[PDB]
Amino acid sequence: SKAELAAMSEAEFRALLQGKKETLKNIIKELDEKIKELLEEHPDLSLEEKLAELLRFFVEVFSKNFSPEAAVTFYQNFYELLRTYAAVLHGEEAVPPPLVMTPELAAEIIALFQAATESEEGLEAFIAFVLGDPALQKLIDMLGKDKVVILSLFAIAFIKTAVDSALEEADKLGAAALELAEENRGTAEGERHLQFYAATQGLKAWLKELEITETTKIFDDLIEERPELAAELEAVRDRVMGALLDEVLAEVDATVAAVLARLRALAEALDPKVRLTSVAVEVAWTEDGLLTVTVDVRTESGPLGATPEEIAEAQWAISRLLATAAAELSALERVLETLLKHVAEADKARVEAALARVETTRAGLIDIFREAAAAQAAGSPRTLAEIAAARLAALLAALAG
Repeated sequence: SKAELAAMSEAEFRALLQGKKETLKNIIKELDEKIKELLEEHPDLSLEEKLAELLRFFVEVFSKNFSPEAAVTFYQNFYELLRTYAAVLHGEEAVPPPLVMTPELAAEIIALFQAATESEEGLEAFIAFVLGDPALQKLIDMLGKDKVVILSLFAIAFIKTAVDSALEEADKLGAAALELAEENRGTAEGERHLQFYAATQGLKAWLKELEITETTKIFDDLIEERPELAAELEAVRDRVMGALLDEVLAEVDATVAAVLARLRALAEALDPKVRLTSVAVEVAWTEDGLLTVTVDVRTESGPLGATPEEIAEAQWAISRLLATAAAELSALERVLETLLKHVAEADKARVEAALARVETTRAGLIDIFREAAAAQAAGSPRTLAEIAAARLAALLAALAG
């Protein structure tokens, strides 16, 4: 709950984030053992029976750890992976088109999944619905029902859906942390919750990186196990790794947009009598991947004409903008540094471009306040809104090239 976060100690919060990571690692370990066991110890079983066992495992894991909406996500992710491979084999025109999830299909899938968490009969109904689904059966047919390939594709969809569910829970934890920081604004409780939000960004970065490295591993094992397919497989991976890159780059573009919109709104809300003496932002990553962001915003003293309340309001708003933006952009930079080692050679320049877009945005946003403080400290009559607007124009020109 939000209240549980508001009472939470730093050590409890630290263990919560680490326990999320341990839970995911252990699921991935169980999944891989299960898939190896089905491929090896159970050679007498058909593809649909193997997939039935793995769907049982899916219901188990996700009912215990996540929410029933994940069933919808899994159906999507599995479909797209099958369709991606079919597209490599047969051409985009002969394969079905990208999935258009209807509200009715999603509600049916969720209802069936719920009933599967309640009784063995419900579980058979869910499995029969997934394995009888006409669209998936078509994609599977197009893949010749290859057990090693389809089960490896199921493992990627399973891992991908688990990260998606963890990303949503981390998003709810962060949004709740920001609500609590805002209700505790201007106090060290508020700064504690801002730091909580930054930690959740460290976690989101860890989670995308997990999806990236596990996807790569599953493909390397496929190629090892099916070397006659090394061509097709390497093409399929490049499309899967390509889609993951696009999601990250789309997120980079949206986060830059959101941060700069947050800057423009902050500049318009500022009382123009408020001035700065200094601004410092420190971003720290542990060797393990924990994220800390420390922001020190100092305002000018004296008979300027600004109420202590307008000052505190300004200094909290600026501190919140720097802490959230630096956390978000640093987390994206970490995900991109990992992506650079995994994309096709042709996409490496794009990832470096995206790195440079994130770096330039982070430094730029920080430098807007640093250079304003230094200007006002030196004696400039200019307001913080005016300096921010001018530097924002310059930063947007630099981002555009």
